[PDB]
Amino acid sequence: SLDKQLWELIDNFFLKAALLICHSKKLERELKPWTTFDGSESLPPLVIETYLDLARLSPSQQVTLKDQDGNPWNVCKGTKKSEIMLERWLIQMDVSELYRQLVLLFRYLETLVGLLPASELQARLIRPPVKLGTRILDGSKPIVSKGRIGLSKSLIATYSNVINETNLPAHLEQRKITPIRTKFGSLRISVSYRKDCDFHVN
Repeated sequence: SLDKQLWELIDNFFLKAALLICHSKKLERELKPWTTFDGSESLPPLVIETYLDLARLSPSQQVTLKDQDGNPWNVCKGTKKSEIMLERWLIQMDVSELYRQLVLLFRYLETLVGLLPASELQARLIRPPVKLGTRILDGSKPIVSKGRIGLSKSLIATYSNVINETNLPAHLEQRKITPIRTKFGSLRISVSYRKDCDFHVN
């Protein structure tokens, strides 16, 4: 009984959360794993990739990235690469009260989305060639990606990787929301993102 309200709150949040993240930078096909969810299978982990789409570049156009010192680094030329990964989100599962925990979580997530470096790139792209895109993925599946610039490619060679608890290379950063404690497990949202997004096309 209760157990069905709880699951519906949960599944609805996943849906709202994914919608927020995507609308900030068809979707129905990709949301099928969470829109067609019953108890009969686990609620799959929800993966969101945010990238810089390079489809519309001509062969002579160079992508550069400026570092925090405002110095340029080459990234790629024309159509060699299809996209540059910028963020990867993961939303996963391990009363009126769980309802309130999710309202709080949602507003917090609205604020966090607006603060990331890719939002600063979005701002500059839509101030009144290349666009931002997102893609939702079922994260219990591996995926290969032939000819894009992955999150793993640091582009700025001044970064020096050191041992740390997030296990990320130094050009990347990670944020995690406090988990929401629930009887079915913990609701955990995290995002890994490229620190620098001051990209230029010439």
